[PDB]
Amino acid sequence: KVFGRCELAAAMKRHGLDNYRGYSLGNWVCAAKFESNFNTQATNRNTDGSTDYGILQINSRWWCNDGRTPGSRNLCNIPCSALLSSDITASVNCAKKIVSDGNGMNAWVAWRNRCKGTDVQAWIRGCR
Ligand SMILES: [Cl-]
Ligand code: NA
Repeated sequence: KVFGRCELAAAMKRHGLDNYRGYSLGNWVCAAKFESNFNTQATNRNTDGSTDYGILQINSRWWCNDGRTPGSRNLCNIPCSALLSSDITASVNCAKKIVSDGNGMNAWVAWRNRCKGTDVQAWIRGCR
């Protein structure tokens, strides 16, 4: 599923992401823009052999099990494939755990380099 900008904002808000760990909805929509271009089916392999999965590109190195990342953990206790569903519930639940892990949204390198400190409210501008 390729979400619309305000469609995804509304889905994140309904799953309790807005203001979560103090990160406004625009921060989450911006992160998803640059991680997945709003595509729930996005996957990208990392140089170390782990893979990032879904709307928020959650890494198999720590958070989901894809069965092919040696030495990884599954701290969200989910198959990585469940992070590719059109329903974003699993991705939100796991992102809440990631963003609580200590470094906030800096866990998302694309958030740090492309959203952090910018006018993230623009990402939810015009959304109902
Ligand atoms: Cl923080
Ligand atoms: Na893993």
